[PDB]
Amino acid sequence: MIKQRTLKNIIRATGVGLHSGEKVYLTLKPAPVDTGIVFCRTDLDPVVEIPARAENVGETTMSTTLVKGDVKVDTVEHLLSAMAGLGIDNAYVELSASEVPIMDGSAGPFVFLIQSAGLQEQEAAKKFIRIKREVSVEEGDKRAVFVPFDGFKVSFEIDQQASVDFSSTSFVKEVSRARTFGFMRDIEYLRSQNLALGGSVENAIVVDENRVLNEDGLRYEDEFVKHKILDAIGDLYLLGNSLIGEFRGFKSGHALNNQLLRTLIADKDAWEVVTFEDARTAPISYM
Ligand SMILES: O=C(CC[C@H](NC(=O)c1ccc(C#Cc2ccccc2)cc1)C(=O)NO)NCCCO
Ligand SMILES: [Zn+2]
Ligand SMILES: [Zn+2]
Repeated sequence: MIKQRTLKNIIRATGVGLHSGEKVYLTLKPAPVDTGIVFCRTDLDPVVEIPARAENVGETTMSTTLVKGDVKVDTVEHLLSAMAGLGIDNAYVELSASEVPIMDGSAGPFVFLIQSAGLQEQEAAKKFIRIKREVSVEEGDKRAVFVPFDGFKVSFEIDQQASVDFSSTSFVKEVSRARTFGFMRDIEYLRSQNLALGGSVENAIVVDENRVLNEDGLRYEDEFVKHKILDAIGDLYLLGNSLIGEFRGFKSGHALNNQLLRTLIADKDAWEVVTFEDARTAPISYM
């Protein structure tokens, strides 16, 4: 069957939060069947543990932020995108500060870390959620939609357009390395308000409103929209189970992505859990 997956070994990384500029240790730990992804702030006294699910998303300014009371874990989207990408169902993530490290601005480092810990298949069927009926949410000129589709595909447009199928196209090769990005004008403002403190050309693409300022250039011709697809995959993983359907994003950010998840969850007629006792017949394959 398509089994649930966790990490083989504990693995650690160090980095800096994009927004906070704070040094943070990130420890990924194997977890048992039906755990999901749980975060653990190990700097707080007492430690605060926060499941990576839709209901725990509290703020959605420039990143997905998990909250419990007055305690936050923000910028979970790139790490969760890596998890989704490698099909990791269960893991503990222990963090020494409020923000996940930015690493190189992409999911690449996290993908490589997860693989370096080794994957461990677990003897329990992996539960997917099938989209049975179209579900969409909008607000102004933003739109977020799930459409039925026997597989998993993402199409996204921003202010430009990319479509990726995760049967034909490798998350690792074509999406994982896409770095976050910002406009100088924006970056200047955020720095003035004590934000983006961990930002640099080493973990973010910088453009004015003309050209890429990074000396070494782009990793993909359409890196910007590819990164937005990466973010949506991460935000969609807060569902807590892998999706069988097509997601269409039109200028959709963290807030509207979480709103789509909430609507889908509450609209039970639109979805159903399914497992695959035969990996050959399954619409989604992992490594
Ligand atoms: O939609 C987006 C991108 C999606 C977003 N990234 C961000 O917010 C984001 C914010 C700030 C930075 C920076 C910086 C820096 C670079 C060099 C020196 C000093 C500082 C990079 C990314 C993200 O990755 N969300 O998950 N708009 C660009 C935001 C600003 O125009
Ligand atoms: Zn964002
Ligand atoms: Zn991002």
